[PDB]
Amino acid sequence: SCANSATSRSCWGEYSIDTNWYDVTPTGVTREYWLSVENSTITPDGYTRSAMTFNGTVPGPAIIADWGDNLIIHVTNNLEHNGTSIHWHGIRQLGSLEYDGVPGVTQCPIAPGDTLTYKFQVTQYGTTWYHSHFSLQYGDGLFGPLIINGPATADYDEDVGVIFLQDWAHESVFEIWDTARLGAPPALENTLMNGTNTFDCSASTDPNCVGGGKKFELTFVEGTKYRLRLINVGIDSHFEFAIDNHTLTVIANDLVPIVPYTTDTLLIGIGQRYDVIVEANAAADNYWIRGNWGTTCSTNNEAANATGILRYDSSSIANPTSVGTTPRGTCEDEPVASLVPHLALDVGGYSLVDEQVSSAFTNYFTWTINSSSLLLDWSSPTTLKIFNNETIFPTEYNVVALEQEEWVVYVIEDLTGFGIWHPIHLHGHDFFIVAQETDVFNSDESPAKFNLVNPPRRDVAALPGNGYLAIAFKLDNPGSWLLHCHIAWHASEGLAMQFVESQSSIAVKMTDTAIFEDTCANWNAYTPTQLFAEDDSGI
Ligand SMILES: *[C@@H]1O[C@H](CO)[C@@H](O[C@@H]2O[C@H](CO)[C@@H](O[C@@H]3O[C@H](CO[C@H]4O[C@H](CO[C@H]5O[C@H](CO)[C@@H](O)[C@H](O)[C@@H]5O[C@H]5O[C@H](CO)[C@@H](O)[C@H](O)[C@@H]5O)[C@@H](O)[C@H](O)[C@@H]4O)[C@@H](O)[C@H](O)[C@@H]3O)[C@H](O)[C@H]2NC(C)=O)[C@H](O)[C@H]1NC(C)=O
Ligand SMILES: *[C@@H]1O[C@H](CO)[C@@H](O[C@@H]2O[C@H](CO)[C@@H](O[C@@H]3O[C@H](CO)[C@@H](O)[C@H](O)[C@@H]3O)[C@H](O)[C@H]2NC(C)=O)[C@H](O)[C@H]1NC(C)=O
Ligand SMILES: *[C@@H]1O[C@H](CO)[C@@H](O)[C@H](O)[C@H]1NC(C)=O
Ligand SMILES: *[C@@H]1O[C@H](CO)[C@@H](O)[C@H](O)[C@H]1NC(C)=O
Ligand SMILES: *[C@@H]1O[C@H](CO)[C@@H](O)[C@H](O)[C@H]1NC(C)=O
Ligand SMILES: *[C@@H]1O[C@H](CO)[C@@H](O)[C@H](O)[C@H]1NC(C)=O
Ligand SMILES: *[C@@H]1O[C@H](CO)[C@@H](O)[C@H](O)[C@H]1NC(C)=O
Ligand SMILES: *[C@H]1O[C@H](CO)[C@@H](O)[C@H](O)[C@@H]1O
Ligand SMILES: [Cu+2]
Ligand SMILES: [Cu+2]
Ligand SMILES: [Cu+2]
Repeated sequence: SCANSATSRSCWGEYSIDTNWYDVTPTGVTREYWLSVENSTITPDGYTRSAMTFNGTVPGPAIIADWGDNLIIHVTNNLEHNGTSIHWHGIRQLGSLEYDGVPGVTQCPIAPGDTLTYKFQVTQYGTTWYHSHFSLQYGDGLFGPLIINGPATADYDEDVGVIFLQDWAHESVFEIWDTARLGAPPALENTLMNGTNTFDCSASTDPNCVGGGKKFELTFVEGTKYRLRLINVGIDSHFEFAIDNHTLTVIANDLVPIVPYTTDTLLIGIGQRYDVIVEANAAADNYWIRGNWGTTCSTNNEAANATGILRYDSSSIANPTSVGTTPRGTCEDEPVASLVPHLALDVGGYSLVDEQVSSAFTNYFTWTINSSSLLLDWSSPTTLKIFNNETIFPTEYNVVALEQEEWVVYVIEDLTGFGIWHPIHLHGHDFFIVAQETDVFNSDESPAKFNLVNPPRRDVAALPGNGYLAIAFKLDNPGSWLLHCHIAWHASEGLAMQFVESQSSIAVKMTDTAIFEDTCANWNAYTPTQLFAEDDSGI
């Protein structure tokens, strides 16, 4: 045993960075939270607008726990005109499928005025976030940080916490979805760094453009090592995070600690997390913090202003004049060779499932996976179907059945022709990136080039534009697991499928069945007279 400290971050008592957290979990304590999903008004960047929030702030409240703790999170929907459903990003939910928070898959939506208590253990440590998985709501601010303390692969002195990177509209995403769904994501009006940015309201006629937005600011004390927890939570944003004249030591990706590597800039797709350690070893000055919005990935009206300020002297009010590192300027992820899990694991014998992304136009632009666009019924989520002993699901549920070759390699191909790098998120599992390739998948040749020996391992990874992503995971978590592009427009357009894994091995407590039933009962009481019907894929 050793205690975690600034000079022994690898330690976690009897556990450590070498503990297999897929197999072993510390005993912790029960932590209880009450969250209210609210319809709010905020001014994050000098522009006043509506938001959908947890507890009236963007980001929502931090949920901070220790590895092994049991979370009880009472979520009350205080919106009037939407259901909601809260997902705990990257959280494995082993034995707690029904609290994954995917409406249409693991639950019915929480109706206005209802409460759903999510219960789960955190059997993972690091940086993640929680967010609505109900339509585009997280675009309107319905997300917050979820930090699980545990060991780390490099030493550091202070944890500064999360820095959210996002696009930010000056109106509700729900006002622009009808335009967006014609096929083209709109250029949004601004970006936020940890919930703030400047915006020039000086020439504006819009009463809501009140001005006074401020750059995100981060203060460093010289010689101190800081852990920063980077999350891209935009609707349709790509970042290449950098701090001028500072080196990032990358120590985790998503909820998987990695062998540390140094980089000047850090490519981050939507829903991806990185933990980096930054040593405040520069000349004391103000330095630009650069989101480096990927303009080739998607449009924004104020791409150049996706920045913040690092100060070594907090009393400085000067803008930085530092010179940035030339960004790679791509929509890629970090290179696979750089992302080596500290806890080394290999992909065993597998069955290969191949799926192909294309697009179509029905009522509006849709993405398809083997010709089918995901469209879920919020009143008949996949788990309800499973509880009713159904093994054949609607075509548009895009179900792939997995049954145990205890591993699956899932290859998703971009046949769309658009060359977009789609951040693909898999629920219920960390996956192994056996291939992430900019080329055409050849079912006879490509598999022999898969890396099965400790490849990158995480829960969000890019489908390369016009290429393929081959992700492996073990049949170790019975349930119904959504996989989707995390570009909110694309998710809403049906770029998604789901794995019904080991169906007959799913076990739910009567307590949790009653709860699920009750949520669906309340949802069904709501829908007859709702102001708004489902008008997207449901996820
Ligand atoms: C980007 O922007 C975000 C702001 O949006 C910034 O987030 C900040 O991130 C930092 C670092 O990650 C956080 O600092 C840490 O905060 C920890 C918690 O601090 C607070 O809560 C403590 C616990 O309070 C509960 O427990 C005690 C018993 O121990 C009770 O007395 C108390 O009533 C609470 O009980 C309730 O909750 C527990 C579950 O949590 C239940 O089980 C109970 O039944 C009950 O319902 C409290 O003692 C303390 O005084 C604080 O209120 C702290 O442990 C840690 O050491 C550190 O301070 C910030 O909290 C976070 N700020 C926000 C607003 O989220 C972020 O830093 C920024 N990034 C950058 C780079 O600037
Ligand atoms: C959840 O709640 C939001 C309200 O916060 C609903 O948003 C509304 O969505 C409708 C249907 O897309 C929007 O109507 C469209 O608006 C634009 C407005 O300029 C117009 O071009 C279109 O022809 C159409 O009328 C409406 O703007 C929007 N309302 C707000 C306040 O944003 C959303 O539908 C709800 N979804 C669910 C599933 O309950
Ligand atoms: C969030 O807001 C709700 C409703 O006011 C309140 O009951 C709950 O205690 C709040 N939770 C936090 C974490 O502030
Ligand atoms: C949020 O409140 C606004 C303003 O009252 C209203 O237009 C909107 O429908 C509400 N949205 C939801 C999802 O309840
Ligand atoms: C945005 O950046 C441009 C330079 O890229 C700068 O000239 C302009 O004043 C900035 N706007 C805001 C609101 O900070
Ligand atoms: C999807 O279609 C491709 C091309 O026809 C086929 O090879 C693949 O097996 C299909 N996948 C599934 C799960 O049906
Ligand atoms: C589903 O099958 C199980 C196992 O045979 C049975 O116990 C249960 O009653 C069935 N569920 C429904 C909804 O009929
Ligand atoms: C991560 O590591 C790989 C392999 O060394 C490099 O190629 C990459 O540039 C980054 O440093
Ligand atoms: Cu997510
Ligand atoms: Cu996409
Ligand atoms: Cu998801």
